[PDB]
Amino acid sequence: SKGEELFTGVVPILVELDGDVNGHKFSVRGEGEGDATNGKLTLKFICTTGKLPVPWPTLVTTLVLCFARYPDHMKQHDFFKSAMPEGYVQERTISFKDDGYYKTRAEVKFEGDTLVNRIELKGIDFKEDGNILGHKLEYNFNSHNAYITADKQKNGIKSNFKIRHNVEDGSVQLADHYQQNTPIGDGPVLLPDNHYLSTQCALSKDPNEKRDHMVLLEFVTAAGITLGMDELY
Repeated sequence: SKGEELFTGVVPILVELDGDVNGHKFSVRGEGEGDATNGKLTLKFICTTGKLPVPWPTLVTTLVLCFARYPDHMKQHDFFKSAMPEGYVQERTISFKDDGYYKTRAEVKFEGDTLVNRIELKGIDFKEDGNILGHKLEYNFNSHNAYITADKQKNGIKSNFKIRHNVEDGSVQLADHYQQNTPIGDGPVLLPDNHYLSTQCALSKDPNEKRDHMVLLEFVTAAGITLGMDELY
C-alpha cells in the first residue's frame, strides 16, 4: 500500500457531522489542514445549526487518525494511512459515566485532494441537566494515550480508552470510548502490532467569529513499539 505517500505534505481537511442527542439535532462543519510529518492538525469547527447542544470537548474525539506521526521504525503499524485513499469506517460507542452515550459512524477518506471525515452521531439517554446537556464541562481537553490493537477477524483495528473531561466544579466526567475501524476498499491494509497514540489538544476561540465554534490544534504521535537495535541498518 502506497497510501502513506498521500500524507507527506500538508493536506486539506473537511469534517462534516450531523448529530442528534436526546432529539436535540445539530450540525458541525470543520475545515483546516493536517501535517502528518509533524502529527499536527489545525481545524476550526462551526455549529452551522446555531447553538451546539453538547459541550465542544465531548465531540473532540469524534471530529482523523491518518494524520498521526508514526516514527520511521513504526511505519509498518500505521493502519490508518494504509487504508487510503479509499478510507476506513470509524465507529464508536462513547459511554458517559452516570449519563448517556454517543454512537458514531464516520467515513474517513479522500475526496479529491481533501481528506474528509463525515460523521453521523446519535446520543441517547442523557440527563437534560447532566454535565453534557447541561453544559457543565470546562473548555479544554487533557492529554491522553489510546492503545491500538489489531482486529484481524475484521481486517482492522480496535481501541478502548477513557477520556476524562474536567467538570466545572472540579469533578471529572468519564467518557468511555469503544472504537472499531475497518477499511472501505479491498486493497491491502497494515494490521499493527499493539501500540498507542499520544494526543495533545489545545482548544481556543476565534475573536472575529460570532457563531458557536471551536478552534482546535492537536498533535497525535504513535509510540509504544520497542525500537530495538536491528532497525539501525
